[PDB]
Amino acid sequence: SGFRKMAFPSGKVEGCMVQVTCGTTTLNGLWLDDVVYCPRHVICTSEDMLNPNYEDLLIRKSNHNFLVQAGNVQLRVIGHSMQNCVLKLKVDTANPKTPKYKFVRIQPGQTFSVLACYNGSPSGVYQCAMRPNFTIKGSFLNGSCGSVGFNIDYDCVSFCYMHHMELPTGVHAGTDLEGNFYGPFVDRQTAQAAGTDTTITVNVLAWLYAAVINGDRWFLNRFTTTLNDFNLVAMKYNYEPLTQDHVDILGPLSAQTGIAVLDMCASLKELLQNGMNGRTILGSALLEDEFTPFDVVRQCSGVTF
Amino acid sequence: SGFRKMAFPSGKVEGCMVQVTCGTTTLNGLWLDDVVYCPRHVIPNYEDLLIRKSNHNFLVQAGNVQLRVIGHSMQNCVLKLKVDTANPKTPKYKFVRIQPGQTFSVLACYNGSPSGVYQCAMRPNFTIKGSFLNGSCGSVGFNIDYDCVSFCYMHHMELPTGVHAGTDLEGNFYGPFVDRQTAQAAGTDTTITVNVLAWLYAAVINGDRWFLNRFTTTLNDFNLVAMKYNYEPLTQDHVDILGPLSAQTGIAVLDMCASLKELLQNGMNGRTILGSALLEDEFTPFDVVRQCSGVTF
Ligand SMILES: CCNS(=O)(=O)N1Cc2ccc(Cl)cc2[C@H](C(=O)Nc2cncc3ccccc23)C1
Ligand SMILES: CCNS(=O)(=O)N1Cc2ccc(Cl)cc2[C@H](C(=O)Nc2cncc3ccccc23)C1
Ligand SMILES: [Cl-]
Repeated sequence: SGFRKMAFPSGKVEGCMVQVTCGTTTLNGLWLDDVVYCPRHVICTSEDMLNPNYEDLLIRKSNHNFLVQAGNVQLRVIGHSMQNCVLKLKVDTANPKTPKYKFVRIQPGQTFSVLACYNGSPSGVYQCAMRPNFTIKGSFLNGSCGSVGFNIDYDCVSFCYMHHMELPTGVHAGTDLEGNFYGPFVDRQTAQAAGTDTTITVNVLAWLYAAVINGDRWFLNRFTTTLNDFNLVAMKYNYEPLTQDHVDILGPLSAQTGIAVLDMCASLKELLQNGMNGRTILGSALLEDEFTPFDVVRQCSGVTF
Repeated sequence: SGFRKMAFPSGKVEGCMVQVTCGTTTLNGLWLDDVVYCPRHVIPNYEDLLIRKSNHNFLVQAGNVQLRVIGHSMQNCVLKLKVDTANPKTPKYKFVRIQPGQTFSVLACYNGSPSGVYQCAMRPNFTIKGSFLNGSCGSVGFNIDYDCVSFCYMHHMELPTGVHAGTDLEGNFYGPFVDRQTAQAAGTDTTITVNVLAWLYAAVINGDRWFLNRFTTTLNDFNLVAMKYNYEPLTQDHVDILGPLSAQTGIAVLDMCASLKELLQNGMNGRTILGSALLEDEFTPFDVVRQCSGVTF
C-alpha cells in the first residue's frame, strides 16, 4: 500500500557524472565508455549566448582547452566533436563504471528520474515528466547544466534528457542524448517562452486507476461517455486530447479494476466539474498527471483492494 | 528555480542491498563490512525460534553471489548475520535514530534488488507514509552528510491504514509497535508545523508571495490556533532553526506564523503554493536550505 512519486535508484548514473570546464564555465558531463557528453554551450561566454556561432567557437578550441574531472582524477581529452546541441569529448580512459545503456528520445507525457548535479557531484534525485509543451518542471540552480534524465527498466539505463536551460517562467528545457532539443527551443539567450501547458490526461486516468487499486472509489459515477464528448469537455479544462492509443494503453488497468476506460473518463469529467469537495485522492487535493500507465503498473500491487 | 520532493542519491546504499531467505520467507538485508542486518521476523518467542536455527539455514544473496553465513545474533528487532566476506562497497556510515518531523530517503527493495527511491518523513505518530508491497521488508531509510551515509530506518511492517512501521538500525521500533501479527494501529497524526513554515519560506524564495500579510503573532497565540487544526506545537527551538530562512526572505518566523494562521482559518481560496493545494509538511528547514543552495555528495 501507499503511492509515492518514486524515482529509479541513481547509482548507475552517479558513476557516470563528471565536471567539464572550458575557460570560465563549469558544468556537468556524462562519461560513458571513452566519451563525455555535455551541453555545447560550455564553449560560450554569457555575451556569446545572444547569437552564438558554435561551429566558429568550437573550431578555435583544442582538446587541452577542455578540463574534465572524474572525482579527484583529471581525464585527458583526446578528441572533440559536436552533434546537434551536445558536445562529445573523446577521453583517454573508458569509464569502468559504465552501465548497460541506450539513448532514447521520449514523447510528452513520459516520466523519468533526474539526477541533479553541480560540479560533477550528484546532489539529489527526483521524478518528473516531459510536459505537453516540451518543458520539464525541474528543480535546478546555476551549475546544474548537463544533469541527466533517465529510466532504468530491467538493469539497462535509458538516458532520455540532458539539462540545458531555465526559461523565464522557472521551467526547464533540454535535449535528448543526441543533442536534439525537446520543444521549439534553442541554446541561445533569445525571446523564448514556454507554450501554454496542458494536463496529461492519460496520466491522470492512470493515477485514478491507481487510487482504485489502492482501495478508493468515492469519485466513480454510474455514467459513461463517448471519446469525442470526453475530449470536448477535457479541452475546456486545458487537458490534452485522449486518443485511441491512450485508451488501448489503459486496457490492462481497466481489466485489473473492472472499470472501462470510458467509465473512468466519465468519472474524470465529473471531478473537473465538481472539484474534490474537501476530499483527497492518494493524499493529493489536485489531479496528478506525472504517473504514466506503466509507472502505475510498476509501483502498484497486482491485486486490487 | 523549481521545488521537488528530492531524495539523496542512492548509489552508496544500492551497493549494500542483499536478499535474505530463511525457509519460506524472503526479504532484504543491509550488508555492511562482514555483517548483514535484516528484520528478525525473517525467522513469537524470537530467542526460542532463533536457537533452533543454524548458520546454513540463512541463505544470503548479493547479486549473483551466495554469501556464507558464519554467525548470527539478535539486537532488539534486528537480526545480524555474520558473513564470510566483507562488503567491498561498504561506504562510510553511522547508525542514527531520527526524531518525528525529520525526513530521509528510502530505497525500496524486493529480492535484494533496489526498485525505487523516494523521500519521506517520520510522522509525529512514528509511522511513515511509504510505498511498499510484500517483499519490501528490510528496505532502508537514510540521509547523507558529506560522504557518510546515516542509516536511520529499516522497514518491518504495514499497518491496517496502509502506513508503515519500522526500526532504527539497532532494532528499536519507532512508535509503540511490535513485530508480530496482532491488533496494531497508527495513532491520530498531526501536521509538522516547523516543516510547513520551511515550505512557506521555500515558496517565497521561488516567488510565491500571495499568502504574505502585514501581521504578526505571539508564539502562544499561534500555538493556541495550531492545536485546534491538529498541528504540532511550535517551540522556540523551531523558531531558532527557521532563523536563516527568515533573514534571507525578510519575513520573521512569527510574521510567517500569521500567514499560516490565515491559511488555516480561511484556506487557499482556489490558489496553490508550489503547485500544491494542501500545506506540505515533508520538507525540513535544512531540506529547504539544501535544495535552494545545491549541496552535493
Ligand atoms: C535564468 C537563466 N538564465 S541565465 O542564468 O542568464 N543563463 C542563460 C542561458 C541561456 C541559454 C542557455 Cl542554453 C543556458 C543558459 C544558462 C541557464 O539557463 N542556466 C541554468 C539552468 N538551469 C537552471 C538555472 C537556474 C538559475 C540560473 C541558471 C540556470 C545561463
Ligand atoms: C498487511 C500486513 N499483513 S501480512 O501481510 O500478513 N503481514 C503481517 C506482518 C506482521 C508483523 C510484521 Cl513485523 C510484518 C508483517 C508483514 C508485513 O507487514 N509486510 C508488509 C510490509 N510492507 C508492505 C506490505 C504490503 C502488503 C502486504 C504486506 C506488507 C506481513
Ligand atoms: Cl516515450
